[PDB]
Amino acid sequence: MWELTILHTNDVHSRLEQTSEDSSKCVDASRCMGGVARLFTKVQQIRRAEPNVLLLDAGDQYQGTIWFTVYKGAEVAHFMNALRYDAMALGNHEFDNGVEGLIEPLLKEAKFPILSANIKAKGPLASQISGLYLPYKVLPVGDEVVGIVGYTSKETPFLSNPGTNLVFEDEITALQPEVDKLKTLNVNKIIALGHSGFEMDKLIAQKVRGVDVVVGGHSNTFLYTGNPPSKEVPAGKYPFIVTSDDGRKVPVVQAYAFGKYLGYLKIEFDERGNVISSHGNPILLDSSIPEDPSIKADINKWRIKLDDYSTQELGKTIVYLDGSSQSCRFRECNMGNLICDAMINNNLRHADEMFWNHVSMCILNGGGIRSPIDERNDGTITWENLAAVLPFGGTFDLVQLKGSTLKKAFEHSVHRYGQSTGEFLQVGGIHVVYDLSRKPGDRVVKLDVLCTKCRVPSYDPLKMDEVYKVILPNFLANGGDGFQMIKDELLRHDSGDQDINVVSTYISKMKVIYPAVEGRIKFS
Amino acid sequence: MWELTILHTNDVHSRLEQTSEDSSKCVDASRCMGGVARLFTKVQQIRRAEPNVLLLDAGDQYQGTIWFTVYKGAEVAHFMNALRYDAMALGNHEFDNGVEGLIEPLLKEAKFPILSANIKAKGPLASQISGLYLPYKVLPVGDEVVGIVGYTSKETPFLSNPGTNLVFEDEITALQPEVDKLKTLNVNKIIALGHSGFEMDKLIAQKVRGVDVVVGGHSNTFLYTGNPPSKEVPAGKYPFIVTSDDGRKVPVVQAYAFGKYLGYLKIEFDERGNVISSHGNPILLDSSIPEDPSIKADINKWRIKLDDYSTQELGKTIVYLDGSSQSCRFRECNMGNLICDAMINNNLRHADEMFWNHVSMCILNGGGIRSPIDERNDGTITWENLAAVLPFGGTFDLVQLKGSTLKKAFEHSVHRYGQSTGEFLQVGGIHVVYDLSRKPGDRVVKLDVLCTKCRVPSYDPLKMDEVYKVILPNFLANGGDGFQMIKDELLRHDSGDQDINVVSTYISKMKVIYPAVEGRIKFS
Ligand SMILES: Nc1ncnc2c1ncn2[C@@H]1O[C@H](COP(=O)(O)CP(=O)(O)O)[C@@H](O)[C@H]1O
Ligand SMILES: Nc1ncnc2c1ncn2[C@@H]1O[C@H](COP(=O)(O)CP(=O)(O)O)[C@@H](O)[C@H]1O
Ligand SMILES: [Ca+2]
Ligand SMILES: [Ca+2]
Ligand SMILES: [Cl-]
Ligand SMILES: [Cl-]
Ligand SMILES: [Zn+2]
Ligand SMILES: [Zn+2]
Ligand SMILES: [Zn+2]
Ligand SMILES: [Zn+2]
Repeated sequence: MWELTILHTNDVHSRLEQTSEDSSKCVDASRCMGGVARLFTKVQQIRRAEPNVLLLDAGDQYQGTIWFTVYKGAEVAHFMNALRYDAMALGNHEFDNGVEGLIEPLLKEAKFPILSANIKAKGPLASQISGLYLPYKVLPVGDEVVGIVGYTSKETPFLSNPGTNLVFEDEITALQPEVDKLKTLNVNKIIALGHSGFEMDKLIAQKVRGVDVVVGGHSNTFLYTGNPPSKEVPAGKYPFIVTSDDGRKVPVVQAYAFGKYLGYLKIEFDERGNVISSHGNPILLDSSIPEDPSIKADINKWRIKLDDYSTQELGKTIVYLDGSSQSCRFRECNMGNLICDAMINNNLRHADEMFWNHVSMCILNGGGIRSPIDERNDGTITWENLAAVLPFGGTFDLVQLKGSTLKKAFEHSVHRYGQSTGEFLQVGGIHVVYDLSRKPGDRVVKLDVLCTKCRVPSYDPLKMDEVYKVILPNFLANGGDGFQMIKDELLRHDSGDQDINVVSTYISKMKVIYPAVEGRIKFS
Repeated sequence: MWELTILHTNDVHSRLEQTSEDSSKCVDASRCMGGVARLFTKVQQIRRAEPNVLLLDAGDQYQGTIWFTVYKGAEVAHFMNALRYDAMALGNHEFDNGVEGLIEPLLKEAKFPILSANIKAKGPLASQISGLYLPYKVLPVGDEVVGIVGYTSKETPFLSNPGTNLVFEDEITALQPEVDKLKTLNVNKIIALGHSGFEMDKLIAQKVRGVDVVVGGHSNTFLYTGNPPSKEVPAGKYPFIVTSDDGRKVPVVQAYAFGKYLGYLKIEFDERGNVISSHGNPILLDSSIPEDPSIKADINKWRIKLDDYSTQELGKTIVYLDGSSQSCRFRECNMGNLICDAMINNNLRHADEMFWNHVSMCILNGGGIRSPIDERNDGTITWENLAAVLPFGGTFDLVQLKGSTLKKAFEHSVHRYGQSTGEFLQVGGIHVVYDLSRKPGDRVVKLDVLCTKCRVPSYDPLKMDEVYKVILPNFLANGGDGFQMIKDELLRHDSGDQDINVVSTYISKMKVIYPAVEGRIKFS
C-alpha cells in the first residue's frame, strides 16, 4: 500500500504571527496559537516521521492583518517558501489588490506551483499572466506521482478585484477535462485543491470523476472526529466522506482559518490509485508546540517595519470587542455596534439643518468585521488592532433608501440564517426583531427606526413608503453580499470616508470605549 | 361692594429675564415670554385700571438660573422691590442656601413683608431671625384692610437646608390661631398665601375657618377657565372652588411657574368681608405685552456679570434636549438619558479591574432636571444653559445596592404615577418596563440591567439577591424624594463629582451631542 500524508491550511488571512485563540493579536504569549513559526515546527515533525508528505494551501493567504497592508503579499510568498509548501490554490482574496497585486508579489516569487483550473485569462491580460498559475501540477512524491488540480470561487468577481479580463468558469465543468487529462497521463492519485466553500467541495467530490480527495477552504469549515480540542464546533467528521456518483468514497477536508490548525489527513492508496482508507484530524497549533526559532527570528526581522502601527495608542477599550464571526454573523455583536456608532458619529459631526441631514441609521454586513479586539492588554487599541477588524480599505457611504428597500434588506439579512454567512446585518438607529420560525422573506416581525424628522429622536415603526438616510459600507451600497435590492433600488448614493479612519477618529475622540450588546437585534 | 384684584406669581425660580415658552433661555426674542420687565408692564396696566390691587408671591423665587447662582437672592430682593410686590410667602427653595442665605440677601432687603405662620425658630437661631419674617401682615388697601397669613411646606427639611433650628409645623394647625387673631382684630378679608402645593391649598381652604382666598404654589399647578392660551393643560378651572366645612365657597389659585403667567383674580366682597363672587384667569405673559423699558435696562445692567457664563460654548446639541417636567416626570426623556450617560462616562473613565469597578447603571430623579435646552441657536450649550438644568450643586455618587433594593426603588418611581411628581426615574444601563394597570408596588413587569461581571456587557434580568453599582444624585443617596429604601438599604455609599461639572466635561468631550429616547423606559 502507498500512504500519503496531506497537511493543509486555508484562509490563513495574514496571520504570520501567533495569535490569541480568537485569532486576534497575541497578548498572553504563553497561550498563543498558530503563526508560521509554530506551523513550521509541526510540519517538520511530520516530514521526519512520514515518507510521503504534501503541504497544501487552499487560498485566502492574502488580506487580514498589517502584514498584508504593508508587505502586500511579499510576506506570503516569502514565508510560504520558508515552510516549503508544495502547492497553493488561488482564493478570492488573492485578487483584492487586482491582478497586478497577485502577479508581482506572489505569482512571480512563489517557489511552488499556484493553481486554478476554472480561471481563464482574456483580452490584453491573457498574454502577461500566461504560465504564472496553472490548472494543475503533477508532483513527484517518493517513487510515485500525485496530480493536484486547482479551483477558485466562481463568485470572486463579486468578492474581489480580478478585473474585466479573467473569467471564472463553473468549477465542475472546468475541472473534469483536467482530471480526465491527468488520467490519460496515467496519474492515478488526484487531489482537487481549491477555494469555493465546503458545499462546492462536496459537489466536486460527488461529480468530478477521478478526484480521490478534496482539500478546500473559503467557508472556514471546521471538521473533527472525536472531542474537539478548542472553541470551534465541528460541522462534521474529519474527513467528511462523500460517496461519488461512480461509487467511490471521497474524503473532503478543510481546516477552519487563520492558521489555528494544520489539517492532517493520511490516505492509504493501492498501486492503482484506489483509496483503500483515510483518517486524520486537524492539529490544533497551540503553545504546547514550540515556535521554530529560525522562522521566528525571520518573522521578528520582518516585524520591525510593522511596529509603528502599534507605536500609538488610539484609545482604550474596557470591554472585549467581540468581532468574532460566531457572534457577528448570528446576533448583535458589540464590535458591530461600535462600528455603526462611529459611522453615525462621523456623519452627525457635519449635520443639522433640521429634520433632514441628520442621518440616524447604519447597517453593516457582519462578515465585513474580520477580527475581535481583546481588552486585557490594559485594553490598548492601535492601528494594527483596527486594521485586522477592517482590512478592506472600504468607505462608509451615505445612501437614501425606501422603507420597502430597507425591509427587503433585513429579510435578506436572515434569509438563509444559520450558515455563518456574511450578510447578517449589524445596525445603529435601528431596532429589528426577527422570528426565524417564519418563512425566508417573512422573518422580520418588528422594525423600528430612529426618526430624523423630529426635534427629539425616538423610535417609530419603519414605513414601507417613506425614505431614509442610511450610512453603510460601499461594499453594501454596490450590492455586495447579495444585497441586490440596495444597489437596484437606492434613490441616492454618496461616497464617504475610509472605514478604518472613521473608527479610529471615533475611538480617539471617546478615549475610553465600552460598547454593549443592547437589544438593537432581537429574535422572537 | 368692595372689589379686590389679586395678582400672583409662584415658583418663578430665577427667571428674571424673558424665556422661551418652555421656560429655557430666550433665543427667538420675538416670541419670548415672562421675565420681570414684561410682568411689570402688565401689573402697571392693572394698577392703573383697578383701585384695590395686591401683587403677591407664593414662594420659590430662589434657585433656577445663573441669576441666583451668582447674585444669590440679592436679585430677588432687588427686582421684587422694583415690581412693588405687596407680600411674599416663604417657599422651600428660599432655604437652599441655609437660613443665612435667606436672612442676608432677602429678609434684610425686601421692602414688603415676608410671611410664614408655620415656621417656628428655636435654639441659637431664634434670636437672629426674630421679626425678619412674620406669621401675617394686615395691609391697608384703599379704605379697607386685608390680612395676609403665610405658610410653607412642612416637608422643607427634606427638601432644602433650613438647619436644625427651625420647626415646620402642620400648616392647618398653625394657621388657625393666626386667622382667629385677625378676626378678633376685626380684619374681615383674609388671604392665605403660601407654598405647600395645591392639595394642601385645598385642605387649608376647606379647614381653616375665616380664610376667604388661598393663593398657593409648590406644585406649579395651572388652572384655567375657557380655552387655555398656551401648552400647559389646566388641572381645573380658575379659581378652583373649594366649599369650606362651614359652608363658604373659597377660591383657590396658583399660576404654573417660571413667571410665564400672572395670576389675576378679582374678588367681590360685601362690607362684612363675605365673598359674594370671584372670577379671573392667569394672564399669559407673551410678547404681545411689551417689556417695561426701565426694568429691562436695569435687568441689562445686572446681566453684565452673567455674560461670562455664556462666553464659552461647551459643545453643541443637534437635538432638542427635553428637560421639561411634562416629559421627565412621565416617560424616558432625552435630557435624563444624556445626564445618566455623562454620570456613567465620568465614572468608567477611571474604571476596569475586571467584572467589578465597571459601574454600569445610573438612576436620576426626573424632578432634579429643572430645564430643557433648545437646539435652535446653532445649538450652543453654555455654562448658563447647564446651570438651569442642574441648579442644585449636587454631586453624582456611587452606591452599592441589592437587586431587591433597586426593584423597590423602581416601584417607588411610579407608585403614585400621574401627578407630575419628581421621583420618576431617568436611567442608564437599565431597561425597565412598567404596567401602570397593576397595583402600586407591583407595577414593574420587566427590569433588565447591564451586566458588569462579563467581558461583553449585555442586559440580563435583575436579580433580587444580587448586588449592583449604581451612580445617582446624592439627593437620592440620602433618601430624597421618598427613596427611603435607598438610604435605608444601600450596602455602600461614596461621594462623587459636582453634577454640573460631570455633564459639562461630558459635553465638551463629545463636542456634538444627540441623545435619543431609545426605550430604556417602556409602559406595558
Ligand atoms: N471586500 C469586502 N468588503 C466587505 N466585506 C467583505 C469583503 N469580502 C468579503 N467580505 C465579507 O466577508 C464575508 C465572507 O467571509 P468568509 O470568511 O466566510 C469567506 P472569505 O471573504 O475570506 O473569502 C462576506 O460574506 C462579506 O460579508
Ligand atoms: N435639592 C434637590 N436636589 C435634587 N432634586 C430636587 C431638589 N429639590 C427638589 N428636587 C426635585 O424637584 C422635585 C420637586 O419640584 P417641584 O417643581 O414639583 C416643587 P419645588 O422643588 O420647586 O419646591 C422633587 O420631587 C425632586 O425630584
Ligand atoms: Ca485514484
Ligand atoms: Ca371674610
Ligand atoms: Cl459552503
Ligand atoms: Cl399638591
Ligand atoms: Zn477567507
Ligand atoms: Zn475566500
Ligand atoms: Zn418651585
Ligand atoms: Zn417649592
